[PDB]
Parts: sequence; C-alpha cells; structure tokens
Amino acid sequence: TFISRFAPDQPRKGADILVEALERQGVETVFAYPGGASMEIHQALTRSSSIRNVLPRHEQGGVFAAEGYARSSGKPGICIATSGPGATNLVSGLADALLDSVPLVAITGQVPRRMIGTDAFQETPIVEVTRSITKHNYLVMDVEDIPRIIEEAFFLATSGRPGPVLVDVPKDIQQQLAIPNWEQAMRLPGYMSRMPKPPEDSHLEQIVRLISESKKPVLYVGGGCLNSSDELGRFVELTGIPVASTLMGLGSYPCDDELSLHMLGMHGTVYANYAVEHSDLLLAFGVRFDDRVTGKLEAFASRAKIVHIDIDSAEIGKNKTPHVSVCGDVKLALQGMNKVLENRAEELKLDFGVWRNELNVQKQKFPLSFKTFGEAIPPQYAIKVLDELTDGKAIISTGVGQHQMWAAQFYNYKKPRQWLSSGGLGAMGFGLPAAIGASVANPDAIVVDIDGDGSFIMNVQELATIRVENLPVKVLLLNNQHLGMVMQWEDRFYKANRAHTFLGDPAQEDEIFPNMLLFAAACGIPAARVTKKADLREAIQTMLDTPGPYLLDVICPHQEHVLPMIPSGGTFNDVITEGDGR
Amino acid sequence: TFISRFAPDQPRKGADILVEALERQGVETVFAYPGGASMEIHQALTRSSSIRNVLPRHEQGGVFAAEGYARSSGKPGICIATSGPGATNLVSGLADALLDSVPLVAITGQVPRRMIGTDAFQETPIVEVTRSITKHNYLVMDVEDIPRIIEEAFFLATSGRPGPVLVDVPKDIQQQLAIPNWEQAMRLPGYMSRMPKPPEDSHLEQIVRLISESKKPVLYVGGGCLNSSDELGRFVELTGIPVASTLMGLGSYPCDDELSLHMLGMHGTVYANYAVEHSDLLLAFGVRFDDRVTGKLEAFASRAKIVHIDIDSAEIGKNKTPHVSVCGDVKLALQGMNKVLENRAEELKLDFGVWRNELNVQKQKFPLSFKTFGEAIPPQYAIKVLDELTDGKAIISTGVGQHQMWAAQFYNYKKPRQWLSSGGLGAMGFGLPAAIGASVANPDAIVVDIDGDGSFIMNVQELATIRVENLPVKVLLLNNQHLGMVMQWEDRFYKANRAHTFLGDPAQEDEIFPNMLLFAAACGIPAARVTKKADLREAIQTMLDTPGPYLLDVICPHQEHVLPMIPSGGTFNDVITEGDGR
Amino acid sequence: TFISRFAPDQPRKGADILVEALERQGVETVFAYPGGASMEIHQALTRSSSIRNVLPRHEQGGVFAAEGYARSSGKPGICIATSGPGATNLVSGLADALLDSVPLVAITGQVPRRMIGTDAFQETPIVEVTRSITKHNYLVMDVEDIPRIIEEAFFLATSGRPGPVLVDVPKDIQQQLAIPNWEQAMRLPGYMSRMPKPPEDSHLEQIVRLISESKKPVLYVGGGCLNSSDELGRFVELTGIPVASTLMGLGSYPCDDELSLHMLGMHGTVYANYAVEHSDLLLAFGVRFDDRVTGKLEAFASRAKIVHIDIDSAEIGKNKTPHVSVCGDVKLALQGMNKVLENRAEELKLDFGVWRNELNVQKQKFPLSFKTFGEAIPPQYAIKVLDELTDGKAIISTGVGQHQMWAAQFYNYKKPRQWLSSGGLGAMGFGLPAAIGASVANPDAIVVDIDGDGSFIMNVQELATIRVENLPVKVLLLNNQHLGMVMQWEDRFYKANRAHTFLGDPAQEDEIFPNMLLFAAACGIPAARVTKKADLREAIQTMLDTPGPYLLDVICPHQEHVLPMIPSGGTFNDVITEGDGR
Ligand SMILES: Cc1cc2nc3c(=O)[nH]c(=O)nc-3n(C[C@H](O)[C@H](O)[C@H](O)COP(=O)(O)OP(=O)(O)OC[C@H]3O[C@@H](n4cnc5c(N)ncnc54)[C@H](O)[C@@H]3O)c2cc1C
Ligand SMILES: Cc1cc2nc3c(=O)[nH]c(=O)nc-3n(C[C@H](O)[C@H](O)[C@H](O)COP(=O)(O)OP(=O)(O)OC[C@H]3O[C@@H](n4cnc5c(N)ncnc54)[C@H](O)[C@@H]3O)c2cc1C
Ligand SMILES: Cc1cc2nc3c(=O)[nH]c(=O)nc-3n(C[C@H](O)[C@H](O)[C@H](O)COP(=O)(O)OP(=O)(O)OC[C@H]3O[C@@H](n4cnc5c(N)ncnc54)[C@H](O)[C@@H]3O)c2cc1C
Ligand SMILES: COc1nc(C)nc(NC(=O)NS(=O)(=O)c2ccccc2Cl)n1
Ligand SMILES: COc1nc(C)nc(NC(=O)NS(=O)(=O)c2ccccc2Cl)n1
Ligand SMILES: COc1nc(C)nc(NC(=O)NS(=O)(=O)c2ccccc2Cl)n1
Ligand SMILES: [Mg+2]
Ligand SMILES: [Mg+2]
Ligand SMILES: [Mg+2]
Repeated sequence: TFISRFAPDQPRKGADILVEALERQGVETVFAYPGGASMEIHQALTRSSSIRNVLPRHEQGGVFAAEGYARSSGKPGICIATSGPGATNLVSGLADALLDSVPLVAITGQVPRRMIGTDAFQETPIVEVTRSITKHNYLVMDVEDIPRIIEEAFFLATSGRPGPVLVDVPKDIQQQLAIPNWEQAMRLPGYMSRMPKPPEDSHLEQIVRLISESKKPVLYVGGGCLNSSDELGRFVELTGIPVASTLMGLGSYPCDDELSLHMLGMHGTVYANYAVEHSDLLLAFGVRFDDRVTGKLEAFASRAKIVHIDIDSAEIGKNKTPHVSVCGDVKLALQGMNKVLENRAEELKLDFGVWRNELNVQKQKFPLSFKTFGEAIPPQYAIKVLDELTDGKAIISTGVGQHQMWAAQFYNYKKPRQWLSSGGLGAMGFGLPAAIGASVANPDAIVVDIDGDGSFIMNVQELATIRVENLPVKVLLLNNQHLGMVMQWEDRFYKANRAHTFLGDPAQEDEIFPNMLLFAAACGIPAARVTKKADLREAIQTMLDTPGPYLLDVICPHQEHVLPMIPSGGTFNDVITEGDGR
Repeated sequence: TFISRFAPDQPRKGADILVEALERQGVETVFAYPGGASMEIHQALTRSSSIRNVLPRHEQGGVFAAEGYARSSGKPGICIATSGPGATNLVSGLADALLDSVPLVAITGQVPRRMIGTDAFQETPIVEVTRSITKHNYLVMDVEDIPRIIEEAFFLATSGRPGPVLVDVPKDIQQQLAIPNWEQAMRLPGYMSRMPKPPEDSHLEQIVRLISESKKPVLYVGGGCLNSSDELGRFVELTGIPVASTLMGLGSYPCDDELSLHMLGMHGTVYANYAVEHSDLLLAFGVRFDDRVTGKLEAFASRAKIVHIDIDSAEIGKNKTPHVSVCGDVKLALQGMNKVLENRAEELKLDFGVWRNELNVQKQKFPLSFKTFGEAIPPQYAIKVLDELTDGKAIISTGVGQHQMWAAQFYNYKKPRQWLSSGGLGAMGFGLPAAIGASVANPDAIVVDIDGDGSFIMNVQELATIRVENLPVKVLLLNNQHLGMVMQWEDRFYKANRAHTFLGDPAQEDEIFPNMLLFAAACGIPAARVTKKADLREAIQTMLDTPGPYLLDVICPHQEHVLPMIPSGGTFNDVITEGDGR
Repeated sequence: TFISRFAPDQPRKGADILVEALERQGVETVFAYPGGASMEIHQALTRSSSIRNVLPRHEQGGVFAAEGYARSSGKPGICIATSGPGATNLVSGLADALLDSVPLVAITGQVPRRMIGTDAFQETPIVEVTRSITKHNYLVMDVEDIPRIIEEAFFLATSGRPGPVLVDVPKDIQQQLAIPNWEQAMRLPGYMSRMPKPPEDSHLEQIVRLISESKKPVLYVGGGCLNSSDELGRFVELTGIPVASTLMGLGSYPCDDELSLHMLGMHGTVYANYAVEHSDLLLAFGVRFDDRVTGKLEAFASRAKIVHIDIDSAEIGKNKTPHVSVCGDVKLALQGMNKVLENRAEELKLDFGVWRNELNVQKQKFPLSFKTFGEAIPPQYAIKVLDELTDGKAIISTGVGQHQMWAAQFYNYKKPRQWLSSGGLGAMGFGLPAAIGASVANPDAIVVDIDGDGSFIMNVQELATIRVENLPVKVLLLNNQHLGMVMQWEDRFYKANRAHTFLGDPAQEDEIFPNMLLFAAACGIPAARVTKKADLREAIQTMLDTPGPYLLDVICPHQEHVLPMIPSGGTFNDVITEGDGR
C-alpha cells in the first residue's frame, strides 16, 4: 500500500529512513528549525512530497505549534530541532505536553555518537534533561533502530494517556547508509501488558446502579473525554445528570445547554462548585483531581460517592480516594453504560429534576457576571462578542492568566479540540504558536488566539511565521498593560503592592506600550486598535472578515478581576464573588 | 559592617531572608520575571533598596541578560523565575552558562513542599531537569537553609571553573517566618579539598625551561585567561611568543598587536592555525581543546610538546594528552613564570624572531580578507567600521552564525569582558539580551549587539526591556534574510540545496522581511536601514551618536561565506580559503 | 523522662549522638559487625548500657537477624556495618526487607566526607546502590543532622507501609564533637500529607452492604493484617466468611479453625484457590495481588466484586483493578466494619453456610496430603510432629524452597509474628540468622528454624553467633541433599535433567554431604541425625527438651514434590495435584 521513494534493496541515509518512518506513520506536517546537527534531516525532508514543514522563528514556537496542531486535530504533533540550544528550546513545550497529556513526538539532532559526553560543539544531554518531562525518550545508537524507535515513539505518544516522546538522533547515524526493515516488532512488553482492557459489565452496571440510588449526582468531566463527545452526550440524555467541566474538558459537553454547569474549580462558576460541594454521587470522567479544581481535598465532594474512570491507573486514588473506580477508556465505559441505561431504562426511571432545580436557582442567583465602566471595553464582553460573531464555531487558543480564564468563561465551545489552552504547566506565549498549529491542522477553520499583552509578546516572533505561511490566524489581544493574574493576586493578598507586574513604559505611564500594531506591521499583518466598547463589534467583525492574518489590539482597564475565585487550598465557603482592583 | 533591615531577633519571611542573602553577597541587580510560585520573592525584592530588578519579557531573556551581566563584569549573574514554565524557560541559559563557564546563580520558585511530586499546578522537577546542565543545584527544604545554600551557590558559581548554580525554593518556605543565621558554615568538604593550590615553582620552572629549548613556541589562549590580561601581557613581552586565541579568549591579548595571531580553529586565521600546526611547543592556557579548534585531534599540534594549564583537572588530558600539565589558576602560573623569566632573563636570552618571521610571511600571504561587490554592504566592512568609529572600546555581544564569526574576526578587542558571545552551546537569540545585561553592568560603556536577522528575532521581545530600562543598547543588525551558517554549509556540502534556511517571505522574494525597523518602532526605539556601502559610516556614526537605544538594519548580500574554513574533523591541509555562495 | 549520659551542654562525638539517638528511639538491640569506618560507632556502643549488640559472623547474617528481630516483635530491626564490603553485604537484607515490608533501620559507616567520590579505601556509593532497594536512605553530611535523620529513619521505617531505611554516616562526622538538639522537627512534609487518614464510614458501610448482598464471599488476607489479629478474628465471627491467607499473612487467622481455608496461591490448598476462583466477593485485606497468588490475573477472582484495603495507594489497582477500595490501615477498617456489623446485625442476618459447605466438601475431597514410603522420613510429617510437640506455639523461621512451603503448609500458626519467612525476594540463608533475631526479641520463646540443606549452609557461620550469644535456637534441618524447588521444576518441566541441583558429593553419591552435625560440633552446639520415621518423635522431643541451641539433621527422600501446584502464570484449572520425582 505505502509507496516508498527508494528501492526495497537500495541503501539510503538514516535521515531518509527517519523521514520515511514519519510518512509511514501518516505524518503530513512537522515544525522544524534547521541546525547543524539536524541538517541531514532537513535535507531528507525536502525530498519528501507528502510532508510539509512549517519553519518557526523559535524552537519553542515550533513545539507550541506542534501542540496546537495535536490539540486541535487529535493526531500527534511533530517538531524537529537541532542539537544543544535547539533541543533545550523545546523543554517548556515537552513539559507542557506531558502535563496536559498531549500526543507529541519531538525529534532532535545530536552530535556524532563518538563525541557524546565530551562537551562537544552544541552538545546537550537532552535525553537526560528531558527524562522527567516526557512520557518517554530515546537516544538512537544505530541507524538500524530508526524504524522501530519511530514506530514505538508514535505508539507511546498516542496510546493510553497521550504524551510527548523525544527521539535523539546522532548526526553520524543520520548519514549512515542502510536498508530499513519496517517489519520489526516494537519492544514494549511491559507497556503493552499494562494497557487497560475494555471495561467489564460488572463494574459498569454497579455504576448505573449507584446513579439510580443517588439524588444529587454530578458529572465531573475533564480532558480525558475529548474523544467521547457523542458518548458523553448520549449518557447525559439518558441520565439527566448536570455536567461540570475542567479547564481541559471544555467543549466535551456543549457549554450552551441547560444541563451544563460550565467550569468548576478555582475560577469555576459558583453553581458548578456548589453542585460538587453538595453532590452525593461524583462521576469523575477523564479528570485528575487537580489542586486547581479541588482546593482542599478533604472538603472536595466530601458528601458523596466518587466514581473515577481513568486510562491511567497511577491517577486513580492519587489525590482523592474513590469509592468505585474503572481503569480504562472512558469512551468505552460510556458506550457500555449507555446500553445498560437504554435497556433497563423503564425499570430505572431516572429523574433528578429536583436536584437540577436546586442548581438552577444557584445558576440564577450566582451567574457569571461582569461590570461595564463608561465606554471602557470589558474583556469579558469582547470575548462574548467574538462568540456571537463566530457563532461559537472558532478554534480558540490562548495565553495564560486572566484573559485565559475569561476565554474559558465567556465563550461557549460546541465541540472538543476547539479549546487550545495550557492548563497544567500554564505556559505563557503558548497562544500564538498554538494557533499556528491549529490553523495548519484546520485550514478552513476560524482560528482566533485570545492573548494577553504579556503572553503575546513572549513569542511575538511567530508573527513572521504566520505571514510567510499565509495562515488566517486572528489575534484578539486583550491588552491591559499588566501581568493580570499576578496583579490580581497582588490586589487580593499583597495590599496591591505592585512588584514588576506592569508591562508598559513608566516614563509614559498612560501610553500603550509596546505598540502591538507595529509588531504586526513589521510582519505585514493588518492590525487595528479598539478602546471604546461601542466600536468593538465592528472591529471584531472586521478582523473576522478581513482575509488572512489579523491582529486586533483590544484595550481593557487593568483593574478587572477574574471571578468568582476560591483561593488556593480553599473551600467552597471561601469563594470570593466580588471586588476588583479599583 | 552589613546593615540589615530587620532586627537581629526579628523573624521574617524566608523570601526576605533570601533577598538579604543576596544583598550580603553584594548583589545589586537581578533579572526576574514574576510568577505565582515566586510572588513572595518579588515582594521581598521591592523592600530592598540596594537591589534593582530588570524585568525581562521572557525568562530566557532574563537568563541571557544575566549571562551578559556576568560575562561583561566578572561578577555572577542572577536571574529569578517562577515555577514550571518560568523555570523551564531558563534551561538554554543554564546549559549555555555551563558550557562557557559563566558564573551564574538562578533562583526558581517551586510549588509548596508537600505538593512536590503530585503534578501540582505549574510544577516541574527543575532540579532533576537541570542536574546535567548546571554546575550544581539545590532544592531548599527548610527556611533555615536559605542562608547557607545561597552562600554555597555563589561560592560554587564563582570559584574554580565558574558555572551556573540553580536554587529551587518552595513557596511555603518563602512564607515561613524565621530568624536567619549568617554564621553557618558551608557544607562543601569535597569541593574545598579539591580546590587547586597555588602552582609549584618546580612545575613553572620546567615550563620556562621548555620555552628556552623550543624554537617554534605558540601560545594557545582561551576563556580561562579572561582575568589574566596583565599577567599574559607581561608573559608575552618576556618571551616574545606569538599568541593564538580561541573564540572565548578574544581580548585576553590585544588583537591589534604584531605578536597576535588572532583566532585559531575552524574559522581561525590561516597563520594562527599554521603556527599551531608547525609549533614545537604549545602553551595551552585556559583552553579546553574543543573540536572546533582542534579538528582531528591526532593532527592537532602533532609536532610539539603540549603544556596545559587548567583550573579543572577533568579537562587536563580530556581530548589531548599533555606532555606537561599544571592544574591551577593560570593567573598565578603566569605571575610565577613571569618572575622566573625576569630573573633568569639574561641567562635565557629568549629570541623567537626566526619563528615570528616564518609566521609573519604567512600572516602576509594569507590574511583575513573580504570582497566588495558594487555598492553592496560587506558585513566584514561594517564591523570593521564599527571598530574604527568606536575605537575598539565597545562591549560587543552577538548572536550565533556568520555574523558572529565576522564580529570575532573583524573587531579588535582591547580587553577581556568586551566580547560576549555564546561559544560552547552557540545559542541563537543570545545577543540582544546579553547586551542588556552588559549595559546594566557597564552604564557608561558603548554596548553594541552585532546580531543576525534570525538570532535577533528569537528574543526580539527584549526590545521592550531596553526601552523601559532606558539602556543605550545599539543593535548592528547584519541582515542577510537567511540562516547564514546553515546556508553556507548547504552551499559547501549539499549542492546549495536550500532547506528551510530562508527567513524572508517567498511571496515577495526581494522584499526585506520582516521589517526590523517596525519592531524597533513598536518599542519606541529609533532605527534606520542601510543598503549602500557608501552610507555605512554615516549610518553607524548616527547610531553611535544618537543618545539611547538604536537599531541599525544593515542589509548584506547573503552569498557571503565565512573564511577561512576547516571542515569539521578536518586538518590544516583541509582549510578552505576561497569561494562563496555565488 | 529520658536520662542522657552527657550534660545538656556538653559536646560529644557524633558517634555518641547517633547512639543516644537510638536509645531515645527505644532501641535495645542492634546487630553490628565492626569495621574501620564504623569503629567510632562501636566504641560509642560500648558506652551504652541499654543497648546490647549481637555480633554476627557476616553482615548478611546481621541484616537477616535484624529482620528476624523485627518480623517476630513488631519493632524495627537495627543493623550496623562498616563502609564498602560491610555495606554491600547488607544489600540482600535490604532488598528482602523492602519486598516484605519489614521495618528496618540500617546504619553504615562511610569514608570521611572529603574523600567521598575519590575511590577511597573501602568506599562504596551505598546510598546510590541502595536507592532502589530501600524505602528511603540518607547520607549524613553534618553531625548536626544526626538527631533529625535518625528520628526520620525510624519514623519512615515504621510508619505507613513498613520498610528498610539506610543511614550513611561519614567517619569524620562520627568524630565531630557537638551538642545535639533533640527538639528538631522532621522534614517530611510530602510523606506526612500522604499518610492515610482513618477510614470513612461511608466506605465501610458500602462494604458491609456488599457482604450482605454476596452469596460466596472469601477473605484474602495478607502480610498487612499482622497487627489486626483480634480485629480480623472478630470480623470473621460476625460475618462467617471463609479465610484464605497468603504466605506473608499466615497466622493472622488461626490455621486450626473450621473457617480457615489456609494458604492460597501457587502452592495453596485446592479449596482456598477454589474459594477464590468461584467467589462473588473477594475481600483483599493487606495483600498485594502477587503473581505467586494470582497466576493469570484475568482468571484470578474473575467472577467477583473485589474490595481492596491497603495502606499503600500505589498498590490499589496495581495488578488487579478493584470494584471498591479503601486506602488506609486495615486494622481501623476492621474495627469500623465490626461496629457496623454488631449493630445492624439482626437486620443483616448474615449466613454463608451454603458457601461454607460447598467449600468444606472441597476441603474434604482435596486436602493437603503426603505419602509415607517404608521408614523414610516424610518432611511434611516431621513438621507436623514439631507442631504437635510444640503445641503450635513456636516461632518458626525458614529458608527458601520446598521445606519452606511445607513449613507453611503443615504447621498451624496461632498468631502473627510466629511465621518468619522470606516471601517476596525469597532469599536463601535467611532462616538461621532470622531465628537468631527472633530469639533475642523473644528470649522465652521456642524458636525453631526449619531449614533446607542448601539454605542452611549459606549462612552456617551464624552457628558461632548462636553459641556465643547462648540463644536457645533449634534447627530442624530437612536434609534432602538437593536444591529441592529447582529440582522439582526440573522434574516437571525439564524431563528431570539435573543441572547443578545436587548438593552432595558425586564421589560418594550415597553419603550425606556435608555432615551438618560437624558444623554444629565446631560451634559447640549439640546435634543429632534422624533417618527412620520411627525415631522422629523422640528425636524432635530431644531437640526441644535439650536446653540451649540444638541441630536436628532430618534426612528426607529428595523425590518429594510440593503439592498442590499451579504452574507460573497458570489458572485454577491448571492445578497439579499428584506426582513426584519418582
Ligand atoms: C491561570 C490558571 C487557572 C486555572 N484555573 C482552573 C480552574 O479554575 N478550574 C479548572 O478546572 N482548571 C483550572 N486550571 C487548569 C488546571 O491547571 C488543570 O490543567 C486542569 O484542572 C486539569 O483538568 P483535567 O484533570 O480534567 O484534565 P487533564 O489534566 O488533561 O487530565 C486528564 C486525565 O484524564 C485521563 N484520561 C486521558 N485520556 C483518557 C481516556 N481516553 N479515557 C479515560 N481517562 C483518560 C488522564 O490520564 C488524566 O488522569 C487553571 C490553569 C491555569 C494556567
Ligand atoms: C558558529 C560557531 C563557530 C565556532 N568557531 C570557532 C573557531 O573557529 N575557533 C574557536 O576557537 N572557537 C570557535 N567556536 C567556539 C567554540 O565552540 C568553543 O566555545 C571555544 O573554542 C572554547 O574555547 P576555550 O576552550 O578556550 O574556552 P572555554 O570553553 O571558556 O574553556 C576554558 C577552559 O579554561 C579553564 N579555566 C577557567 N578559568 C580558569 C583559570 N582561572 N585558570 C586556568 N584555567 C581556567 C576551564 O575550566 C576550561 O577547561 C565556535 C562556536 C560557534 C557557535
Ligand atoms: C518458593 C516460594 C513460593 C511461594 N509460594 C507462594 C504461594 O503459593 N502462595 C502465597 O500466598 N505466597 C507465596 N509466596 C510468597 C509470595 O512471593 C509473596 O511474598 C506473598 O504472596 C505476598 O503476600 P502479601 O501480598 O499478602 O503480603 P506482603 O507482600 O507483605 O504485602 C502486604 C501488602 O499489605 C499492605 N499493608 C501493609 N501494612 C498494612 C496495614 N496496616 N493496613 C492495610 N494494608 C497494609 C502493603 O503495603 C502491601 O501492599 C512464595 C514465595 C517463595 C519464596
Ligand atoms: C559552525 O559550525 C557548524 N555549522 C553548521 C551549520 N553545521 C556544523 N556541523 C558540524 O560540525 N557537524 S559535525 O557533525 O562534524 C559535529 C561535530 C562535533 C559536535 C557537533 C557536530 Cl553537529 N557545524
Ligand atoms: C491562577 O492561580 C494562581 N495565580 C497566581 C498569580 N498565584 C498563585 N499561587 C498559588 O496557587 N500558590 S499556592 O502556593 O497555594 C500553589 C499551590 C499548588 C501548586 C503551586 C502553587 Cl504556587 N496561583
Ligand atoms: C588498614 O587500614 C585501616 N584499618 C582500620 C581498622 N581502620 C582504618 N580507618 C581509617 O583508615 N580511617 S580514615 O577514616 O582515616 C579513612 C581514610 C580513607 C578512606 C576510608 C577511611 Cl575509613 N583503616
Ligand atoms: Mg496582561
Ligand atoms: Mg542571517
Ligand atoms: Mg534441599
């Protein structure tokens, strides 16, 4: 079926083998920045006609783009970098991919094998450096292993709990001529035997049983449900259980639905956190009981039976000890429970209307809210407008901080892989590159990066990439001249004592600095600024209607605070629902 | 002597202790970017009146600035970052500092101790990640250890072979109140006992003896001589031995001197490499026999007695086996030999005029040269002009690649700590941030970053820093629209098959992209472009005369090649002296 | 309360501090073998009047003795060794203690700090070597830390899941004078916060509920119940659930009871494995679903709801995924469930008589059995006799192999800490030293080491220890001239092809070699041999009645096979119930 470009008996460079190894895996796009140790690989890349390379302007841009690509498509993201500085520049991306469980395969060039460990030119023990921040990594010591290792990397990166896998390739191996063997079996006996088996009906029926016995059930859905949109949907229309989502799970269940409790956690809706606080049955599907969501573990869902379904056994009982657990693919567990629910339907007569109403009153007394001051632009409103004008069908990537929380709170994601945000590591400068990857993976999609002025500038060099690759990336930059989230904490716990959180120029305290419009102009990207809430709709509409890349600099008053808010390690009774930096 | 800001019996936060620990070390400047895990530290920082913080726009900018500061002053560079993404963003800087032996102390915030290892919010096992890329690192587990650890870090970072040291500080320890003890003794028994003792007269006199017995001696000076400018100078006027320098040693011995052979190695002068190739006595002072300098080890200085003086025993005999060695401070060895040379002068009658002439004919037949095409600007010429107009008194930082080689070849550094360049790791995007650190460390100095368009854009966000900090940083950007060095290799070994080395926009192949002038404008930094060699002097002069920051975009034809060139792993007989991309 | 031997302000050697640190922990016995690096510690030991040292003849003897002491008392075992060879000789003991979760604190001397890493005299990176085979270890770098580290070691070794903890003490620190501070707080924030909290009533009642709903319940008790003898007993008299035990759990529930199913697993009774195979509710208390017990995981308790209570979260769901779990002290869970069971007793009306009878028929059709040939001594019978003559009140330690299985199968342990056997690592030569520790910990107890001729000889040198310490250790040596278990496997899966499993002398195939009686005589220990089953009772009785140490060499035909037997990775349907080496 696969048509190679070399005779089955014709020897070729290891670099060429590595590229074919990629084509055989179905790869079509890679984000690679050339360097001495990886030149051979780049040369091999130009010989490929099925793989396109998106040259970033910084290796970190490359990784984040790869993540964007992966997070928005469901396939693994591939980035390539040279040795030393090239390799060390991917570190944040790898750590990010590991914490958010994003399938990713990073390939780095290395100095020739014989020089490893000699402090050679541009040498870095990347395998050693990245062992704790990757799902697994390799150091290819023989051209003969390229096929097997590549197959294993993709397998490991995509199977079970997705994650990043790095493959270190010495330059001399890239040049070694050889005849590849694509029939070799992978050496993952331990991993294979550990792979969860399909869920047992005994376990699933016990769950359906717990549901019928509960009066206040609550679904706690996370990043693990990203591929169970339909299954989860059906499950909810068969149980009528309210759905609370984590930052990573947004979109698994349409935010625009009456059964939706929206996001829970530190900055979750009061009703979502309420539901969990008073639930008698917590269905944790594809979540990891993060401190951002739980606060004080002992107080989290303290009055209910916890059912936890996870593909990673290491997560079951890590922070919260479940009453019932299922180590497997939540998608399969849902399909299983759905059948049981469809059959034993009449005899179950599930009805949580009383609970739903208890929550709907909370949803009404404590809804998400924002204040409008004069003609100042409320960031929440801007995002709300983008939603309307894009009809909630846009792929949204973001930076980290307040704008990120608002992008999560005021945009209703219809489907998963529409929300691209760094949740676990929370790495700034992720938004723009991620958008780049998402755009390449979804050419006909509306891609909007809702960024912050601090996050946006970190990888601003990627604007060059966007132009040269002619990607229709839109940038909704919520400019508040500060490091928002840190500022909010200064206001709340440090008597508003500013400590290096102001990003503008003190010499001209009132001038917007820098001028993001000029960064755009430098890369030939049309841009505009908005300051009056009245001009907001037309401005956003323009951004959307203008073909190609576009940057809309939205000025916002910095004293805005993300609400509600439960201080770190706090309880639902510690939730803050009012106040700001004014 | 030291006046604290807290009563000797008044308990204060660990954060405040950490800051005082810094003041007690003489620190006046730190490059810190605030984050949740490091908020306490930033708050403590604002309470200090002796330490100023230069807020970068990217943690990598912070590290590189810290390196710049260190490399240009001789003191350790200090950078601070928050946990997770903050910490991972320093990795390239740390690796860079370790490979170039730059004294540096990096401090990172960590999640609260009890949460370590739980995949907490913004958590990264930084100590684990950085163990192989730092001279040493720590994880503070008790506020009581802050004083001792900080003292040890600075001691380790600055003593022996300088290098980076990272200190991980959990947030809960930053908040813990305690009464510091500054009298605690450091726990470095192994390290202390390993510290080299002053050189023995027996060893030194044997060397002076080898000198008198040699007819073709050659000094091979490196980064280890950065603090022996005077000693080395005197040594040369007492021996008349020609001096060859490494990329890291530039400036140790004035490049503008008849005894100077300039730089040796891959892109060294033909005469410097010649001298070493035919020397009978190689005096390797403060060097590490890097593959970039030696090429094929067996062929390197194959006909001579090698004397190697290094502060690191691990380096003596690592790649080249010496005939005579001295493990100690080259500065002391030089002072020692100088005395011997001054006394036994008359009885020594050292005269290598014949050797010097054999070399001076080579210096005349094979000098550094460049071609001028029409009115196109030769990068070599631009750097040559900057030298003249600054009278070689400027602190020069650079990026990596061809421009870097030219900045090394065509500027005559009078003193050490004037040349700030990433040699071992060769990290791109180092130039601008490094200049920032150098400027802060040397407020009244002329600081010029000779950058490349590829390297410059990677950390372009630091332009914001330069403006807001009102630093007189000048940027001599040699714009060739390509990744020069990789391009050169494509031309030489890949039939000029371009593979992602073009940085401009293919849609407008002839338009200069991006427009670096607009990046400058965005940060309110005056800029200008030059294309005609005729307008070069006036342009540079303007850059220099214009008060404050300035960016001069110098367009250069990309087909330029760095020469001479000895291919990797090659011999002096493999040196390439002609040709380019035309 | 504690009376030191030094003035509260009088400085003393670190060695003396370490010893007092031990006395303050309640230590009374340590097993230490002197060496250069630990001389100071031994000297300090002689100054103590509350701690006695039992000098072994081999450091391995020391560790195994320490394990014996711990396993038979419930307190931690303490062994001390010098640097290098001393330290490496404890390795098997540490690994053994970790796998069986035996509380143990090992202290080793180290070379002076400054010499660490220099390949010094008798130096070994023991901390590095033992990191993967100890619960935790330390390298003391300052005399000031001795108090804290010792406290932490004992705390870590005894709390949660007990295990070994090694403390490396450099010689120079042993000699350093200092004034100890016993008030210092331990630095175990992570560990402390991880310690399981008392079980919740919600979880416990769900379990009691599952019990009332089950028809075929089976208790699967392990080493975790060693301190819940009473609780478990009460639990069984309130539920009437049959009890199956692991090799490590023997004695938790009296083997001489109608509700007892005895041991399960590879060599478990047919009825115990049957019960588990057909159970609908498996109560796994204090077990780790070892491959020796489960065989093929998918087939293990495949038809039942698994409730797993473990003090180590890492164990819950490791090999078998539970339906219900409880991470906590099984002792507390039992006390909790017992109350619920006592109250809701009448309304529960628990009665599993039908199940018990289904099992009692199996217990009758497939009981433990052995064949008697002529006058040859059946090892099973010998152990059976020892049981009778000691009235099952003896502390039994063993070696590894067939004799071990028989000691487990044919002796009815009344209480826990009566069975001392290496289960996880299965280390030979454990029996004799372990008995030594058990005897010292229980001076008035009958201590019998049921050993094998292969296992017995490995640490035969400890016979010297037994004599000199005048310990009433009895040795019931089942001599079969072979490596029994390996031989059995040769017979079963290798066509009885002997491969180095014969321990006698081939020159005299029929002579018993060696003559264990003479090893005993060498250490002045009375001994005797038995060959005829008729003389067995009188012989054993003599061994028991003779005051002091005694060795009874019991000759047995080697063709005996342990039965029943389920081949590794097998199913209950693969159980072998007949055959031998004849
Ligand atoms: C400024 C900031 C503020 C934040 N505030 C909040 C907040 O208020 N609320 C909030 O929710 N988060 C918040 N976060 C995000 C937060 O840090 C965590 O990233 C997020 O809570 C993790 O959610 P998750 O566990 O659901 O998803 P993940 O972290 O993606 O974990 C998914 C889990 O699902 C399992 N799984 C994966 N695939 C499958 C499958 N096929 N079948 C079954 N199981 C599977 C995994 O192995 C894993 O255990 C914030 C982050 C930042 C940067
Ligand atoms: C594109 C590119 C091209 C390059 N081309 C060249 C080239 O052609 N020629 C070239 O020279 N380099 C070149 N390099 C730089 C090269 O990679 C190495 O960084 C450089 O050769 C190292 O020189 P060094 O050993 O002298 O200095 P360092 O790497 O700084 O090593 C100094 C040594 O001195 C010892 N020492 C330190 N302090 C003291 C003291 N007080 N007393 C005694 N000993 C001490 C150290 O411990 C160490 O062993 C290039 C780099 C790049 C990025
Ligand atoms: C030759 C040979 C043959 C063998 N044959 C068999 C056989 O046929 N059958 C068999 O059973 N074994 C057999 N074994 C022993 C076997 O290898 C394992 O050591 C044994 O099965 C382990 O049993 P366990 O899990 O119950 O106990 P352990 O290994 O001691 O594990 C106890 C578990 O309890 C938990 N726990 C500890 N303290 C507490 C507390 N206070 N509260 C709650 N939980 C706690 C632990 O953390 C752990 O997970 C054999 C060994 C050898 C050498
Ligand atoms: C300036 O040196 C340089 N520039 C490019 C673009 N490529 C390389 N390649 C190179 O040196 N390759 S090598 O494999 O012989 C090598 C030798 C030692 C350490 C690393 C590497 Cl990559 N060099
Ligand atoms: C959005 O969360 C956030 N933002 C800021 C600016 N600071 C913090 N700090 C925080 O959570 N501190 S904490 O020490 O309680 C902590 C708990 C768990 C993991 C990491 C950290 Cl720093 N949070
Ligand atoms: C034969 O050497 C010897 N014998 C005994 C009984 N004790 C010691 N002790 C010794 O050498 N102590 S030392 O602490 O100075 C030491 C130095 C280097 C390496 C290890 C040790 Cl223990 N020596
Ligand atoms: Mg902002
Ligand atoms: Mg360039
Ligand atoms: Mg035997």
